[PDB]
Amino acid sequence: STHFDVIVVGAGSMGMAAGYQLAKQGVKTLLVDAFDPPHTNGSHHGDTRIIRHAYGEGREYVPLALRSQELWYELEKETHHKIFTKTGVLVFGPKGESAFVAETMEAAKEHSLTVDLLEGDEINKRWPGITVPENYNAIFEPNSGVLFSENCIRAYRELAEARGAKVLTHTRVEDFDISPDSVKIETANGSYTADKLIVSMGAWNSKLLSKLNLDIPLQPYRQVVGFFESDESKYSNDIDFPGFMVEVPNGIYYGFPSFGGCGLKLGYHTFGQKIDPDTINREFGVYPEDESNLRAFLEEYMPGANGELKRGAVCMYTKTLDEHFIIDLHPEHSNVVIAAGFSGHGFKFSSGVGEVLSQLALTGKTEHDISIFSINRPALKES
Ligand SMILES: *Cc1cc2c(cc1C)nc1c(=O)[nH]c(=O)nc-1n2C[C@H](O)[C@H](O)[C@H](O)COP(=O)(O)OP(=O)(O)OC[C@H]1O[C@@H](n2cnc3c(N)ncnc32)[C@H](O)[C@@H]1O
Ligand SMILES: [Cl-]
Ligand SMILES: [Cl-]
Repeated sequence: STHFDVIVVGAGSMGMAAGYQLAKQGVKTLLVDAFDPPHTNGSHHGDTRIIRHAYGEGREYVPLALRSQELWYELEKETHHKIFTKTGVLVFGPKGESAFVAETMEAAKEHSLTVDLLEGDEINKRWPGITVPENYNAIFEPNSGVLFSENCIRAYRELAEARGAKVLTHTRVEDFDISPDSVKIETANGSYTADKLIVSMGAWNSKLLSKLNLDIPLQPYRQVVGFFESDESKYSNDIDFPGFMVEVPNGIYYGFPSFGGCGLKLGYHTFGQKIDPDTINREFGVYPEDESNLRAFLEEYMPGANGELKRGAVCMYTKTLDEHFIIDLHPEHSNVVIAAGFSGHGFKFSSGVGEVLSQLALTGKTEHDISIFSINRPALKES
């Protein structure tokens, strides 16, 4: 077993980023993961992830989004792994009927973000492959884009390990023992202690936070994505087809241009199966909704991308009641940091969250404004 300065439980999107930030500073860190990140059992696989700046979930996310983007460019320069591609991100929906589109526009105004505003046929004309009604409007963000999530984690890990961070893989943490001046974790592979603890177990936060005497409503969701054979002359990243997140009458959908002919990737954001991370069925197609919900969108808005299903993936969201993250110190233990409930839209922020967690762990404070992610906020229902 062993003592460390800081122990990160759950070395995924947020945990690995935090580990890199801590290692960068010579802090002796131990990262423990139930698997070997990047892997396919958590919430970070599927190759790609969208990063937006003009934020429809709330203009208050923009600062963290912009910091995260600069950190993603810094990472790109530090590793041989591909990190980011500037595909741009298109957001559209029925004019005057999408709160999501409206807040994106408002967020762009408020932070002076570079965006293109277009409507109806202008959308169809600019991007062959997209067919929306004339009453639809859109906001395009040219400088945001796509992150290669597994590469990001792969890179952060290599860099952190090179700096002395230790990563104990295939080791599930089973319990916590917190004291006024130190922390302790129990695993089948042994116990470990440290001065500070960062808890970032993803979907498992919903099951294991009780071990830290925390009772926070968190619901894991089974969320699938599909890769479809597409008309490359319209949907390839090479011809500038963008990443997208749109709101139509029956929900919100997000997708990616085809990269090297992998096909257009699509996901249905507002619907998923309520599940438990330990019993979830990770095979794509076991629910008729998996493929049908995707094709229903494609046949209507992007017909040339409604070809054979090339690959399907199953992944998880961990939602809070207000769908805002939880990044804060444990209410009763200043030496414990919690990172949870990223509600299906937290990867783009993982670089910035890594920095935030590092600062909270080492100082109990952060230069970032994270009040909207407070663990004590009412809309969370925390006890
Ligand atoms: C699922 C999903 C999510 C998603 C997305 C598409 C899909 C299908 N597209 C996104 C996008 O385009 N843009 C964006 O910003 N986010 C998007 N997301 C959401 C994002 O992927 C998630 O918010 C993010 O991955 C959350 O990160 P977090 O770090 O919370 O989760 P993780 O990466 O799964 O890491 C948790 C790790 O902890 C380990 N673990 C679990 N239990 C234990 C125990 N007991 N002991 C030790 N380790 C444990 C896991 O193994 C995992 O590695
Ligand atoms: Cl995915
Ligand atoms: Cl999530």
